[PDB]
Parts: sequence; structure tokens; C-alpha cells
Amino acid sequence: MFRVGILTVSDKGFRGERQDTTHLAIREVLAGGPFEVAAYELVPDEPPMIKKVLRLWADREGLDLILTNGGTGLAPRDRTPEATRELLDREVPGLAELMRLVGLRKTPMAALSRGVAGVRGRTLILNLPGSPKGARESLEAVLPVLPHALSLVTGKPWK
Amino acid sequence: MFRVGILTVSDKGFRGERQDTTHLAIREVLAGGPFEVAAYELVPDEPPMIKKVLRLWADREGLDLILTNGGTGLAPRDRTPEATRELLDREVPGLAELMRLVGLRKTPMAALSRGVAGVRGRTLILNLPGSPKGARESLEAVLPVLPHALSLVTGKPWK
Amino acid sequence: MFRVGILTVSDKGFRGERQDTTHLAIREVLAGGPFEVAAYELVPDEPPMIKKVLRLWADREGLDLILTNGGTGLAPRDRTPEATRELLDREVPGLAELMRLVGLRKTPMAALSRGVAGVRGRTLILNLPGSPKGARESLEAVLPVLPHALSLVTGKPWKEG
Repeated sequence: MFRVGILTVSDKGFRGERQDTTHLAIREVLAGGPFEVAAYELVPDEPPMIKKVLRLWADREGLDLILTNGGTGLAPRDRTPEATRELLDREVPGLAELMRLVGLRKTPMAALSRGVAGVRGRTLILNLPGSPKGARESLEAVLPVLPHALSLVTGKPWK
Repeated sequence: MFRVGILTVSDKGFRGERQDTTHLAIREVLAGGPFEVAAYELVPDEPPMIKKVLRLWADREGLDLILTNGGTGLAPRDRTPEATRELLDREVPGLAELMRLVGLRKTPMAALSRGVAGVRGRTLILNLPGSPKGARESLEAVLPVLPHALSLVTGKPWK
Repeated sequence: MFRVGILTVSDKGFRGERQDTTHLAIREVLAGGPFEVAAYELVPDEPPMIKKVLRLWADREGLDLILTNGGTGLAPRDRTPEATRELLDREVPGLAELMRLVGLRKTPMAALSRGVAGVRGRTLILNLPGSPKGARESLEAVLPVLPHALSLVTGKPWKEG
């Protein structure tokens, strides 16, 4: 199956101001599917630290999928999208749109996420919103096409 | 309460051929909300004139929200998106998507709006389509998340 | 009435005889509308070559609409979007979203297309997926606003009905 890395980006969480329960929601969404959580890391809202982990998991570990959560809001410090985009060879806008739950009749707060989606080498990277609820709904939105997308990027089977 | 600037981009309106009724629709959508229109300007489809007002409102007048309308279409003269995007520190694609009313069973003409959304300093800027109908419907789409987005961008609290 | 060019992007189009069924699917969607297919060509998955055709069709031939199909997937060889973007004066993201069938809960996989949409000179260019089914669904999604879009880009009129 596909090896996943979960990167939580949060100033408050990194400095111990609050606990990360978002990775727990993400794990639940992945459980049952063709996924294996190979790594987990918590970093503050700092591009330098976000990238190090992204490069590490993509270039050294060769993870198939990287799911970051947090740092995609409109707050000045939220810079996960910018950090991620700097490392992508190409983007997959369709996945970014899915994560924003585009199409719902009731305007979703998910629309405020600036998260991007793209490929670095043979690793798919998705920026999920930071809240437990947000990350969950956004991940569930892409789940239906995630396996096939990963097969195309990595070249590995799942079904 | 958030201070709003309405910038109408229209060759005809600027020429004085037909008056601007779009700002009226915008004001009505915002009515009853934590909004106060503090500035109104009318310019033609000229990038320099558009940029001039956007810079004045964001950099010196300190407005919280700038709502431009017009010049986002596919006509050769429609250059509001370009003129605006070049002044943004970062974009909020999710709001641009909401303004295109993405997801309606019947393909919307709003899909033909190239308007962008983003932040410059502590000012949120959205490019709405130019007609009263166009601006009205696109603004209604983003209204539900507008106060929250502004609180994050401006730092000003909102209940 | 708008002059349309259909460009089928692939290397498989230069190798064992086969009928281009995607090309046919596209013609069917346009049938009846203010469209006349004035050009059709096959091109390999070589960006330089894709650009040469797009360049000529827009700059020299003056086509109103260019519908490319294929090479929009997540595979390292699918570079139709990159090749296209490099030739556009401006993009029309709304059309790219329509081609991905966003929010229609019609065909989930359509969301993986990286096809772009934009204008070069007075030519509207859209990158449709490569399969007959994919190209068909993406084109039908934009069809309702395609004539209006072309009238603005080209400055040419069209009849309704």
C-alpha cells in the first residue's frame, strides 16, 4: 500500500500551548484504506521547519503521501501553502478544490483554506486545514480519488 | 465593524454613458452586517488607475475590505484581475472560487469571471463581477465567511 | 459561429493505426452549436511540438477556440498543461474548474485533470482530458457558457437557437 506522513503545523501546538487532536482525526480517516502511517511530526508556523520535514519525507524517506494539517488560514503566520509550493514540481489544483469542499450549497468555512496539493518527485503532498473537523472533511473529500492519484504519482498498486 | 471600499471598474460608467448601479447591489448585500462603506471610486478599464485606488485604500486609508466590481471578464479590456493580483501579498483562491458560484447544477456565467481574492497588508481584496446581478450573487456567496476572514486578516475581533 | 481546432496530444497517435475516438466525442458535443471544426491534428507528448501547433493555430490560423485533449494527468509525461500555460496571455480558471466537474458529484476522477484554460491573442484554449468519456464530460460542462465566452474573447457574434 501507500506510506503516509502526517505533519501538523501549529505555533500553539509546537510551543505546547494546546494539544494536537487533528492527527487523530486524520488517522481515523486513513484507517481501513490502503494507507500506512510511517511518520508524524509537529512543527510551528515556520517555513524553514515545514520544508525540512517535507524534503526529509519526500527525498530521504520516499513517502508516498504527505498530509500536512494547519497553517493554511488567513492569519499572517499561516504559511504552510507557501512553504509547500516552494518544494513542488507541479500542482494538482483539483485536489486543492476538493479540500475546500467546493460546490456545497451552504458556503463552507473550508473555502478559507489556502492549502495546495502537488507532487515532489514521486510524493503527493496535500495541505489540510488545521482544525480536527476541517482536516477530516477535507480529507474525506479527496479520499475517493486518493488511491488512484497515488498510483499515478508513485506507480504502486493498492486494490 | 469593518470599513469597506467599493471600486467600480467601468469604461462606460467612467465615461458617463450609463450610471453605476452595481455599488447599490453591493451595499444591499452588506446591509445588516458588520460593514460600513467608507469609500467609493469609479475608474475605467485602466490598470494604472485601478492600482492607484487599491494602493491608496490599502496602504494609506487603512480600509479593511476592498470590493472591486467589473473588468473581470474575458474581454480584451478586462484587466482588473491582473492589476489586482500584482498588488497582493498572498491569494485566497477559495474566495475566488466562491465568487464563480462553482457547483451549481446549471453552469453559471459567473464561471467566466477571472476575479481574484487576496490580501495586501491588512486589507482583504475581492474582485467581483461587474453587473448588479453578477456582483450581488458573487458577494452573497462569500458573505457567510466574510466576517471571519476579515477578523483573521485585520486582527480586529468579531463576535 | 466560431472556428474550432481539435488537437489530440499523445505519442500513441504515431504508432499502431487506431481511430481517434476522443476527437469524435468532441465533435459530437459541439454539433448543433455555433461551432465549426476548422482544424484537427495529432501531436506527440513533446511540449515544443504542442506549442508549435497552438502557436500557429492562434497566431497564424486565427482560430477562435482550441480544444486540446489528453496529457493532463498526473503522469510525468503528461505536460499538456505546462506547455499550454507558457503560451497563454491570461488564464480563465473558472473553465478549468468546470472541466474538473467540481461540485457536480458526477464523476469523481475528473478532479485529477490538471488541464488549464486561457486566452492567447483572440483564441480561447481549453485542455480537455484524453479519454472519450473524460473529454465529453468536461466539454459538456463548459458548453453552456462557451459561446458567450468566445464572443468576448474573439469579439465575434453568434446566433442563439
